[PDB]
Amino acid sequence: KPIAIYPGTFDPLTNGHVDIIERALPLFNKIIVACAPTLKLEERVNLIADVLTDERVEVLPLTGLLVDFAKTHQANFILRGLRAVSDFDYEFQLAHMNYQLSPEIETIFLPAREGYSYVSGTMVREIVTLGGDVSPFVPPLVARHL
Amino acid sequence: KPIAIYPGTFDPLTNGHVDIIERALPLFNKIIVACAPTLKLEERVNLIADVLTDERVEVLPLTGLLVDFAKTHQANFILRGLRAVSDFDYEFQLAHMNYQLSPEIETIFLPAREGYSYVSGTMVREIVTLGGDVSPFVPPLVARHL
Amino acid sequence: KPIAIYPGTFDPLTNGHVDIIERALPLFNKIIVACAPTLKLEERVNLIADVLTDERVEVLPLTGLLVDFAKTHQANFILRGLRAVSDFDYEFQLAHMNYQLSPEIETIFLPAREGYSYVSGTMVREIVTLGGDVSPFVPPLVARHL
Repeated sequence: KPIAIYPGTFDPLTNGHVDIIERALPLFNKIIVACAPTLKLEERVNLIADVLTDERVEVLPLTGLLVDFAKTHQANFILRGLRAVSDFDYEFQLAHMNYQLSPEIETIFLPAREGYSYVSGTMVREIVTLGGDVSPFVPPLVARHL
Repeated sequence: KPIAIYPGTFDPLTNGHVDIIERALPLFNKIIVACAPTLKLEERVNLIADVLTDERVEVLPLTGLLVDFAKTHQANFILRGLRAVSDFDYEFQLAHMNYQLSPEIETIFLPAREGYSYVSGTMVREIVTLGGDVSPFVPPLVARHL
Repeated sequence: KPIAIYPGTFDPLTNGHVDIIERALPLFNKIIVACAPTLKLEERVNLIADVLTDERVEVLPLTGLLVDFAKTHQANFILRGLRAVSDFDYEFQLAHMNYQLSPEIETIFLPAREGYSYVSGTMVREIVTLGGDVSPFVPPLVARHL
């Protein structure tokens, strides 16, 4: 089986991110969750690693171009989730850009399910700042940490 | 009749904002125009109150979560205007988020009419910064103030 | 023939920008490439002028409202390129706004071709920051300069 990179800021990690990973796992020998910089990066990477206990998942900080990171980690797939039509336009453009940058890497999309489509990082982060309960939307460990 | 909250930054208040309020009034006992922070908040709230003379309208500063503000002010409806397809995606996601946060509150949309669809706050604000006449797009009081 | 203004930040100038200009030239006596501020403006204007050698092209810095700039330079057309559905919504709103600001000016669109649709300024700029090769996407002069 191939290896996939699942990049994001994960600021915070949501139930939606976890769902995408769990749903994609049967296709890949390994999924590497690559955390890009924007609370601290290392804190976020630790937090993700504690939530994602499946042995096929590795969490690392994303440095450099994603396609270079993918090459380095022997990954020929980029995993992305799609929540809405507004996502699709940007991801479609990024997939194309990354294809031109490195045609050996393929981008695949899983649709956000059910009650994950509205749950976005910037949305959840807005809630946290205003003092709202965000625990329905994130893993328990993340809620505790927030 | 129920009570609605009409939230926004209103920076500046446009003819389009006023139009949405006037058109929604027949459905509500009261509309509370909730001004979120981003010229000063208190100046903006004063300016809106001077423009919106209908006794069913109250202008207040928005603190905290919108659904909490709505609860506090006995409002079970959130009024939003929709100008374009790009609006809809974000408002649809926010309506869902607010439903999960507080299922007792309902979100309703009125479409922007006619020659209000292109008139957006960030658009009008760009014009002001560059020294353009923005008086066709805002209430006279707001034009004077700008 | 009429005169068109082709405004943008051109930060950096891409092959896609050049393509739009070349494709539009047969319709206009002159195209004025108007560079808005956001590496330095004057450096960017110089760089564009060196790339665009066709005598019907003039490069200048954009000051003030675009419709005022257009009037000053005897231009009754604004040239814009469209890459994606996400572009269209914003350009449609801006065209309308500029029509109300100055109904004598017309906005026209050319679709991005082929392998230019994904190549956007903020995309290319993200690549440069991370140390990627951006030379497939920009004119040689621009690549050298970056």
